[PDB]
Formats: sequence, structure tokens, C-alpha cells
Amino acid sequence: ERDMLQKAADETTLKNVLVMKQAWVPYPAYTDRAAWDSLMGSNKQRLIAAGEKLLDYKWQLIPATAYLEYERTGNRKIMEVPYDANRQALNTLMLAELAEGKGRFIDQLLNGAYMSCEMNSWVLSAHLPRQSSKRSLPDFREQIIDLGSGGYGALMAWVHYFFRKPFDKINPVVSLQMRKAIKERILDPYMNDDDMWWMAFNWQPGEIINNWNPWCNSNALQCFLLMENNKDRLAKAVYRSMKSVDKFINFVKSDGACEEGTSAWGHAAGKLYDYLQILSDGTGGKISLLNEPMIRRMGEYMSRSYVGNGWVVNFADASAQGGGDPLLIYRFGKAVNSNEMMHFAAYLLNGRKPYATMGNDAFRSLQSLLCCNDLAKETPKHDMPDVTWYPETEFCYMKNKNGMFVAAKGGFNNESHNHNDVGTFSLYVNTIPVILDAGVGTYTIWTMQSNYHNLPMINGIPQKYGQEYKATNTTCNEKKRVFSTDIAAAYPSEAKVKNWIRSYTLDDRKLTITDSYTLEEAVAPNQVNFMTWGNVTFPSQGKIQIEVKGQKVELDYPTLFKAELETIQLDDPRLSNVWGKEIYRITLKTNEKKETGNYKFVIQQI
Amino acid sequence: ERDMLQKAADETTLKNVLVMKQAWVPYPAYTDRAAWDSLMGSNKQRLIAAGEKLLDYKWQLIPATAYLEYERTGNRKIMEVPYDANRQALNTLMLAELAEGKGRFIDQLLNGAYMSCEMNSWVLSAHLPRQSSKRSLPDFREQIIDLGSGGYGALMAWVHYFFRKPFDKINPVVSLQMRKAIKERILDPYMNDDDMWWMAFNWQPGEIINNWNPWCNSNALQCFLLMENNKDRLAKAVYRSMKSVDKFINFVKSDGACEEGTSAWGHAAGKLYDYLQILSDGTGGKISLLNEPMIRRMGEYMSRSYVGNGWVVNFADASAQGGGDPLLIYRFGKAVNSNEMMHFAAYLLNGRKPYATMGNDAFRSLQSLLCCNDLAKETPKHDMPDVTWYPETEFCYMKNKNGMFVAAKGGFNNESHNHNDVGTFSLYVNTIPVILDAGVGTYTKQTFGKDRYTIWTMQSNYHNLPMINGIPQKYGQEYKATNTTCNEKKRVFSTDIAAAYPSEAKVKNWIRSYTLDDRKLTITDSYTLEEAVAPNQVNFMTWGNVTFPSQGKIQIEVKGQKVELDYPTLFKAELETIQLDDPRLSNVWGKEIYRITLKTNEKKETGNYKFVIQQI
Ligand SMILES: CC(=O)N[C@@H]1[C@@H](O[C@@H]2O[C@H](C(=O)O)[C@@H](O[C@@H]3O[C@H](CO)[C@@H](O)[C@H](O[C@@H]4O[C@H](C(=O)O)[C@@H](O)[C@H](O)[C@H]4O)[C@H]3NC(C)=O)[C@H](O)[C@H]2O)[C@H](O)[C@@H](CO)O[C@H]1O
Ligand SMILES: CC(=O)N[C@@H]1[C@@H](O[C@@H]2O[C@H](C(=O)O)[C@@H](O[C@@H]3O[C@H](CO)[C@@H](O)[C@H](O[C@@H]4O[C@H](C(=O)O)[C@@H](O)[C@H](O)[C@H]4O)[C@H]3NC(C)=O)[C@H](O)[C@H]2O)[C@H](O)[C@@H](CO)O[C@H]1O
Ligand SMILES: [Zn+2]
Ligand SMILES: [Zn+2]
Repeated sequence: ERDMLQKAADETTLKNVLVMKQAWVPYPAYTDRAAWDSLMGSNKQRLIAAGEKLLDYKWQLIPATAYLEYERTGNRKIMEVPYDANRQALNTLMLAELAEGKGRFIDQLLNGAYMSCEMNSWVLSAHLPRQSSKRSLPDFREQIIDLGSGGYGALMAWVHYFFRKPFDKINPVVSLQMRKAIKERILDPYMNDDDMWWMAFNWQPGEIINNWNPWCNSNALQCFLLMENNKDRLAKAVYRSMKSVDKFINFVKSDGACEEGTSAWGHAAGKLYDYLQILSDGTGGKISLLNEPMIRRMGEYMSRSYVGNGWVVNFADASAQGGGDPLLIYRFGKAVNSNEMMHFAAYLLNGRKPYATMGNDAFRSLQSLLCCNDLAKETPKHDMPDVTWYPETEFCYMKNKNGMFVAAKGGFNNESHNHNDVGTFSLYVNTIPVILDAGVGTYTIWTMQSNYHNLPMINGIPQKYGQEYKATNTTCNEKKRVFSTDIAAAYPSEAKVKNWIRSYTLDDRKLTITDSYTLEEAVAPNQVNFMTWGNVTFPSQGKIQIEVKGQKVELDYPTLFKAELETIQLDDPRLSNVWGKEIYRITLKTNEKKETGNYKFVIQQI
Repeated sequence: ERDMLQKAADETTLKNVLVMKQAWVPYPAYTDRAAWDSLMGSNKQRLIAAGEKLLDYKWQLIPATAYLEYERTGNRKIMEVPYDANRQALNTLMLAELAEGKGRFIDQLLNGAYMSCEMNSWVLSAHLPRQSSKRSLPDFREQIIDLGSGGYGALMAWVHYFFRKPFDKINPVVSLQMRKAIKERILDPYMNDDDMWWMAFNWQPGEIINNWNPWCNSNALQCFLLMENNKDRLAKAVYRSMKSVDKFINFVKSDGACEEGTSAWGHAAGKLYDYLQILSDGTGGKISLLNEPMIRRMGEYMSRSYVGNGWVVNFADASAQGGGDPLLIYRFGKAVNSNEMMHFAAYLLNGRKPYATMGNDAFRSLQSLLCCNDLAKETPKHDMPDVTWYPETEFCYMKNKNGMFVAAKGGFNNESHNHNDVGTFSLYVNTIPVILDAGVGTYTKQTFGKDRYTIWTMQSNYHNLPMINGIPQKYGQEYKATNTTCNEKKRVFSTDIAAAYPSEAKVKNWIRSYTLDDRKLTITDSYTLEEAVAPNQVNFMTWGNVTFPSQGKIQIEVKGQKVELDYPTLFKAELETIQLDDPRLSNVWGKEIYRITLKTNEKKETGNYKFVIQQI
């Protein structure tokens, strides 16, 4: 219950600071060709070309059966593809006309806008079943908001804002309809409906609040800021958005890790940023959380979690490959004043020249034009501390100067997109995974089990799913580079374990993994596993060797263990696109069976 | 002011006799597969096939720019081509699904209906400028009705009627938006707006009432009969529709003749037929002008006017080639009980088996199913009296047993689609034009307003008529025939054409007369002038192979017909070639036609010309 926006002003003080008549708008007027020439630079001629390709684009109809198919077979893309292609084209066209100025894309901008008003809803088939009727087909009677409708409304607003005057010369009915559509599909349902789930009024513990919230709110706000000119009305809506987005802020951890991973980041924390950007712009700076310590942490997670060459720390159900919108990262950085975020984004360009964000998020596409000539001139470096320690989320990254990076976690077995992986670690060498976390396929799914994480099977028994299957006493020593936790309570009763302390210590030349255990009873041998890939050898007892994408390490293990290599064929292409054909589980097993014991494992380059 | 419908019933009568809950509908229940099979005959398999080809039809969106083009450049097709494709597809899919009844086309029918409700309007871009704002782009705030939307409406309503149960199983919001679309776009504008030009409330002398009136009213009425279940509202809507259509019935001439010719007939008299048929069906037989002799004449006009092998009488700005929807001509014929029209329809089939009417007009399409089996059994015959005389319109048709047909007219030079053509004639031999009426051209700017009569097709000079003292007819109401008679038994048309020429003509009397016997047409002129200024000149339009074997003889051989034209030897005969640049004319006539000019030195205040045409 931080309530940081509610604290930063109430409805009344808000009224005094709001900027009316769209004076907040940081882009030029449409008709100011010289000011658009400056901003655009090298973007101009490409955005044009991108418009030229859409001069004969046929705006795609979305038949009823496409929404019907959601109910029938669950197919989403039959509806989403023509929709999204239409959004993209409108956005592209918007960008092209702002580039060229010479009227040439107005006719198509007008068609797109006119078609969009003809549609019954802007809501996706998959999300329409939240309406009263619970149906997949749009009901003219009722509007709700989902991620799509919000983005659509926002782009229709910007196109209204920029193009009303040449639209009104041609025929003033087109802009009139646009204002009716935005009213009836955004502004009105957003004020009159309390119960939309993502608004998070009526939230009680357990229920989810996620990326929907800053995202939809960010778009709602743009609409209201662009389309609503009555001052009492505006203030009422902007405040309602702040009471909603405070509910997201009071649910995410202060340490500022996105616990779903770096793919979710651009639309979770990245949209919280966009909401706070838009709010600041639209109060001339005076309501801004952009200086808050927690927002900068939420931003820097994207840099921290990025190891290199596309390789990201991929806890829970996430991909080992990933990336980011450099142009967003840069803007997010600058705004919160992270030199690390700003240089990181330039590094992420990988020697490319940055061009304007295309896609369908008009805001981001517009904001991408502002940033361009700054980020083009910023210098590429990914420097960061040897340790990052998220104490609440319980994520720990540690590295050394010879290319070893270790991620470690505690947590609990009901994290977002949970994996049963309390205590697990991942080791990268010069960016390349060597002890890996499998990641996301397209708890009887193997990727989900502790069995296929870097963890023991205590008395032979894996981790159970659940809230109360958890780390105790997770600690990090930031100068020593020691992570430690007690994973015992992640295991069910039959594990019969008082303490099992897993610990990770990175020094400049090796990583030392220790387990240290007290059983209530020795029922069956412990088994310890490691995941890897490439060329795994066993050159002598107590020694595993791994050579992969040019890196070479040795894993020393206790000689009481017999190591085997299990091969895992990846049929699932969402795994085989990352790793390839196959990865291995190493299995360390034994006949020994003691009530109290420990193991020590050492990984180093050779 | 006949007011035939208002006389046949007032609102109070109409309510006692209206049929509610669509019990008037004459087609089987969509569910009654055996009844449809029997009705469908061998239509079933060909309709199912038409539907098969549309199972993946992508419904066309109509972009704003398509509507904007009517204002920018006057282009109609950019908008209408996709619209008509959408309708045809929907109408077809309706027929297919009725035929097959297994639910295979329901998804596409559902798509068509839903897509149509998302459209702002069903009005053609060319007609929208009649809306308040006066623009060609739809305005979500306002609906007017035109030929398109009325048509789109009736189709939607029939789709709703047949397919509601299957639609509701899938998702009941579609049929709901269907009921709302029809209501805002048809039922409410029709009820609430007095001032749509085609309704002709507020009609004043010298304003136009035309096919739009019976056409739109017939479609509005369908929507009301299918969609309005409140009897008080329905009766008020139907009575409104009767008041409106009376204005059309009042406007046309009782003698039956459609004076623009047969090319409007289908959607003029044809659509007045549909409207009475619908109204009859609507009132369980009780309100019906189908027994009215005037309606029967209007139907039979199409029969009498159709000479044969594509050729029709073409006074005024009309095409010498014409045709007919046999299935409609049959239904119209049976309902007014005109054997001539029924036999005619069969003749017009040209040996073809009659299959279901496709297109986009749901009413004709469905009605066609009912009439296919009978029309197939009908014997083809194009018989009719030797003489048909339309006395108000001043059209006279005369024919003999050896293959000659003469059309002649008196009239006035301000008829619909007027040609300066008082007194002219057209001669056909075995259905082939021999002395012709050139007909309709591609429109120019000159076509309308002054300069109309600088276009040759429009002048008496290029019709079958004299130039009195070297002067042709003038445009205008007052320039007209006097003493038009027709002796129906002697086959003699006669008329005084003097008053159709201006002052400069200096003409008291000119009697042009036509006599047909069993072999030859005798054209006679007999004139009295005020002052003989210039010599007279007499013209005849023709085509094919024209020769001049001797003085006072002309031979014409065309499409295997051959005649001789005997003319007073006082005249010097020349042949003017008329090359036809205009495709609209060359597609009927070929490369060229000819005007035979007959010039003289003679000059007198009174005199007398005889001409004779017969087969050789
Ligand atoms: C069916 C349902 O209601 N399920 C909810 C579930 O909702 C689903 O969540 C996803 C999410 O990310 O939260 C949504 O996935 C994203 O939807 C976006 C628009 O529909 C789409 O744009 C995202 O894809 C991205 O596109 C960007 C772009 O616009 O260009 C790219 O920059 C980006 O790289 C790309 O990833 C799409 N994300 C994907 C595919 O990863 C989904 O729409 C939504 O239905 C809720 O989140 C959960 C929470 O409890 O409840 C379920 O029941
Ligand atoms: C622009 C305007 O307002 N003009 C009016 C003028 O109206 C015009 O009248 C035409 C007419 O001949 O009556 C109309 O032409 C018809 O329009 C229909 C839709 O475009 C079309 O269906 C007709 O074509 C026929 O369609 C039938 C069918 O499928 O139902 C078939 O049986 C047939 O094969 C097919 O040829 C079409 N008529 C044609 C081609 O002759 C036109 O829409 C309309 O603009 C008024 O008559 C005058 C008089 O006051 O005023 C003008 O300003
Ligand atoms: Zn995992
Ligand atoms: Zn003519």
C-alpha cells in the first residue's frame, strides 16, 4: 500500500496542474514541415517508403466466423492477424504522412479510420468473452476494454489529433465518427465500468494484477488526454487511472525484478514507464514518479538480466533467448536518469543505426522519433556491478572478470509462470549457457519439474508445487559473491528433511556449489542433477567436461557419485529454436544413505 | 387522380385483412426438406453449386475513398461493383441453403449479414448526395432509402426470415443487429420522412414520378411485412405505401404504354406488378389490383412492343435492341390472367428451360422458384392482334400475316426522353428493321438542356418525316400532333403534324398517314402551307445494302430481308452514309447507317406525296 500517485496529488490538486487543449503534445504541428524534417533525420525517407508500400493496401474485413472460431476451436490468430495488419498499416501510414507532409497518405489514413469506426468492437476475440454475454462475437450493445481495443483507441486518437483538419476538408463526418467511436469504446466504458478485472478496483489477495494494468491505463490516459476537453471530466478520469495504476504499484516488489522474465518486461515495467511518462507530460512535470528509486530498479532489471548475445536469465517459464526494444530501454533510462540503461540500449543496437519503432503502439512509435538522434550518438557499453541482489523476489546475479555469470534464486513454488526451481542456478561463460535452465515450451511437463533444474532430489523425491513450498533464510553476501538458501521446505513430507542448504560462491576462477543437509531419516539415496548442452565428456571419475560454442569448463563432483548423461530430444520447436536438437540432464546417483552430509561441486574454465 | 389503391381500401379496411406473423409467406419452412426438394425441382443442384463457389467468398469492404470518388470524378462502379458482388453472393447463398438445407452455407450467410450491419449505409454513393449534408459518403446519423438500400433491405429481411433459428443457435446477437439495421435503414426513415422524392408526397405538375416509386415501395413493403409484427404500425406503413404508389398509378397513362420503351419496363410496370403481388400476398387476396384492366395493358405493353429477335419499338431516347425476364413476364402474365403474356414469356425463353432468377433481388429470385415448373410447360407463341392502339400515348402498332410490322406515333415534342419525332414510323420485316429509328446514344453534356436538338439522333431530320419548307420540328410541349386517328380494322394511322413545326415552317396542315395491307405499307403526305418558302424534303432512315435500280425506286436488302421503296419521280434520291463512332449505336446497328434524302425543285402551297414499301 505505497499509493505513490494518490500521495502525489488528489483529484483537486490534479485539476490545477493538468494541461488542457493538448498543449502537452511534444511533437510538432502536422503543418510544420521544417520541424518534422529535424526530428525525423534519416527516418524520413524510410517511413515514406513504408507508406509507399501501403498506398494500395486493402483494409481487411474481419468476418463474424473469425470471432466464432475462438469459441469453437480456440483459434485466436484467424481474427488477430487481419486486425493487427490493419493496425500496423494505419500506424505506418500515420508515421509516413508526418514524414512527407504532402497529403499523399491522407486518403488511406481516412479509409482505415472510417473502416475502424464501422467495426462493432475493437476488442480481440479471445478477450470479448468478458462481456456480459460471455460471447466471442462483438455485441453492439456493450463495449469493454482489452489490450487491443486500448491500443486501437490510442492510435485512432493520435490520427484524429494530427489529421482532423485535412480529414475535415475532405468530409467532416469522418472525424465526427472517430470522436463518437473513441467516446463509446474507451472514454465511456472506462468511466462507467468499475468491474473490468485489470483495473484492479475490487482486488483482494490471490487475484492477479499484471501487465494489463499499466498497459490499458496508459492507453486510456492518452485517449482522455487527446479527446476529452472538459476539465472536471479529465481530472476525474486521470485520477481514476492513478487509483488503478497504484494497485499495480502496490502489488509488484520494491526490489523491482520482473519475476516473469525479460520478455514480459517491455509491456509490464515498460508500460508502467509509459503511463508515468504520459502522466508527467500531461501535468507539465508536476506529477511524476520518474525519480522514484523503485522505478529505476524496475528499469535496470532489463540490463541486469541480459547476459549477452541474446542470452538472458530465464527463470520460471521463460526463454533463454530474448532481447529488448533499445529505443524504449534508452527512453526509460534517460527519464529515470540511468546511464546504465542508456549505454545498455546503445550496446543492444549492436552497431546498427536506430530507426523508428514501427509495429502498432502509436505512442512508442512517436516517442521513438524523439529519442533517435540522442541514442544514435550514445556510446555502446554493458557495464554492471559484480552482484545484483533482489532480496524480496530472491533473485541473485553474480559475475567475475573472466566471463562467468551466475544466476541463483530462492522464492516459492507458485511464482508467476511457476517452475519448481527453488534454489536453482544457471551458469553462463562469456554469455554462453553451460549449466542451463531449459525454459519455455509451446508439472507433468518436464521443463516445469525440479528434476530438470539444477537441484537435488532429496531422499529421491522432487520439489512439490505450491505457495508453502518455499526457500527459508535466503541470504546474499555482495562482497564475497556468496548466495545461500535452505531449500528444505520446497520438498514434501516424504522428503523427510530438516535442513538442506544449497550455496553458490563465485570467485575469479571457479564456482563452488555446496549442499549441506540434515535428514529426519535416510530413506533413499540423494540424486543431484545438472542441465547442459554441447559436448559432454567424462574423462575420469569425479570430472565432467563441457565444450559448447567455444567455451570449456570442468565440473568436479564427489567420487561417491556415478554420473550418467541422459539425452533429451527437443521436438517442441520453441525449445529447439533456442538450444537445437537436444540437451542433456547429467545425473549423479549413489548407494550411500546418511542422515547428515554434504557435497561440493566446482566448475571452472580450463 | 384515379387513386385505385385508396379506393380499394383505407387504413381501417387494411387492418381487418392484413396477415400477421408472416403466414402469407408462400415458401416451405426452411426445415421442410421434402417440400423444398419438390418445389426446387432441378433448381436444387444448380443452386447448391452456385453456393459451393462462394464457400470461401471474401466479403468486400467498401472504402471511404470509393464513396468519395462520386464527388471527385463521378465514378459509380468503384463503389457499386463490390456492393453488387456482396449482395449477389448473399442472395445466392440464401438460395443455396434453402436448396440444400444441411447448414453448410449458414456460416457465410451469417458473415454476409453481420458484415452488412457493420456498414454505415446501404445507399449507393450516387444517391447519398440527397442526404442532409449532401455528400456521397455515408453519415452514421442519417439514413435515406434508394434503389440499392431498399433492395439490400428486402434481402436482409428475407435472410432473417429464413435463417433466424440457425443464426440464433450460433449467436443471437446477429439476428438482433439484423432487426435493428433493417429498422433504422428501412422501417423508420420510410415512416418518418415525408420528403423522399420517389414517395411523391408533395408531388406537383411537371415533376417526375418513375420506377423508383414502385421499386422502392415494393421493397419497403417487403421489409414491413417480414419485420413489423405490430399491426397498428404495419397497417399505417402499408396504407402509407398504397397512398404513395397511387401517385405512380395516377401519373402513367391508362392505355398501358411505358413511353420510354421496354428498357424501363422490367423495373417500372414490372415493379408495380411486384408491389401489388406483395400487397395481395400481404392481405390474403383481399387488396389486389391484379384484376384491373389498366394493369393488364401495362404488362402487355412489353409483348406488343417486342417485335422479335432482340428488336423492339424504340421511339424516344431508347435502344432498338431490347429483351425481358421471361420468368417475371410469366408471373405478371398469370396474375393479370393474360395468356398473351404467358405464351410470350415462353417464346422469349428461346428453347431454354427456365431456371431460378439469380441476381440480388430476393423477391424475384424466390418467386421464380414457384413459377419455374408451370412456365416450362407453357407453349411458346408470340400472337397478338394485327393492331394495337394506345390512344393517350399516341403509339400505333400494325402488322400483317406476311411478316410486316409498322409502329407509328403522334405525340408531342416533350415526351419522356423526348425525340422530335411527331408522326414518324418504324418498319420491320420478319422482325428486322428496314425503315429504322436510330435510338439512344452515349450521353454528352449537350444531351440535356438546350443543344439537346443539335444531336442528330434527336432531330426530326434523322427520323422518318418531312422537313416542311426545308425546316424540321422544334422542341417543346406545344409542338404536337392534332387529329391523331387509327382505324383499327383498315389498319390506317393518320395524324396532322403541322403544329409540331415552328412558325418559320409556314404550314397550315400536314397529314402524314400510314396504311398497311397484306403486302405493302402506303405512306401518304398531304399538305397545305401558308407560303411556299423552300422545297419540301422527305427522309427515311435505313441500313444494310441500299440500291437505286431506276428513278423512283430504292431497294433495301438487310439481314436477308428485301424491300422496294417507290417514291414520286419529282424527287431526287441521295444516300448519306452515317459512320457510327458511338459504340452505343454501333453495337446495335454496325459500322454505319444511312439517311435516304428526297429533294426537289418544286415549290407549291399545296400538294401530295405517295410512297410504297413491299417485299421483293
Ligand atoms: C485469454 C486470456 O484472457 N488470457 C489471460 C492472459 O491474457 C493474455 O496475456 C498475454 C500477455 O502478454 O499478458 C497477451 O499477449 C500479448 O498480447 C498483445 C496484443 O494482444 C501482443 O501484442 C503481444 O505480443 C507482442 O507484440 C509486440 C508488438 O505489439 O509489436 C512486440 O513488441 C512483442 O515483442 C510481442 O511479444 C502478446 N504477447 C506475446 C505473444 O508474448 C495476450 O494477448 C492475452 O490474451 C492474462 O495475462 C492472464 C493473467 O492472469 O490471464 C489469462 O487468463
Ligand atoms: C444519380 C441519380 O440520382 N440519378 C437520377 C436517376 O436515377 C437513376 O435511375 C436509373 C434507372 O434506370 O432507373 C438507375 O439505374 C439502375 O440502378 C440499379 C443500381 O445501380 C441497377 O439495379 C439497374 O440495373 C439493372 O439491375 C437489375 C437487377 O439486378 O435488379 C437487372 O435486372 C438488370 O439486368 C440491370 O441492368 C440500373 N439501371 C440501368 C442500368 O438502367 C440509377 O441507379 C439511378 O441513378 C433518375 O431516374 C432521374 C429522374 O428524375 O433523376 C436522376 O438524377
Ligand atoms: Zn526452469
Ligand atoms: Zn428516335
